[PDB]
Amino acid sequence: GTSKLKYVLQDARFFLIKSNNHENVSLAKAKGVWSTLPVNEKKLNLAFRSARSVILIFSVRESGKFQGFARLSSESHHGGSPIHWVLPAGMSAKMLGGVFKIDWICRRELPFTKSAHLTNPWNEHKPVKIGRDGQEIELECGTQLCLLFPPDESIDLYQVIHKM
Ligand SMILES: CNc1nc(Cl)nc2c1ncn2CC1CCCCC1
Repeated sequence: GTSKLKYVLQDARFFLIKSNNHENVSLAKAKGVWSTLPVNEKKLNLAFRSARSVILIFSVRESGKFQGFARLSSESHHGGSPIHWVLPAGMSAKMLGGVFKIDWICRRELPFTKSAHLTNPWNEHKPVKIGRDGQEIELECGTQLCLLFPPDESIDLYQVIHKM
């Protein structure tokens, strides 16, 4: 069902994560971690303290799709087990240094064609697929976007709920 999902998304905040490659999203799915540039790192740390759930919605550049969504379970932390991110051009490991822990809610894809009816008030009401890495998605748009993803029956939201 979708009832526990709706509960997790209640009063949540939503951010679009744009990854330059599939490898880092796969690593994030395997390890439950994400790192972003310092500007977005600061925003996400602020958001984590402000809301019951902060949801990252992932999209790989040029894929035409979202690859799933996850809930922040921590603020960023430095000095843990290093993450072997594939670094884009001009990108260094220092600027990906803070690691957030995340719990995946959905690891399934959603093509942009299915979200064409959703616009984001915080990005000039452009289609929600449009946005730079870190763009915040307004509550109603973000909730409806997450509800469009195919259910991920491999995930049990019970433990996620027991962290809010
Ligand atoms: C593990 N984190 C990331 N991995 C990858 Cl491949 N791309 C990312 C990541 N965070 C943001 N982006 C997109 C930006 C776009 C501007 C230039 C630098 C990259």
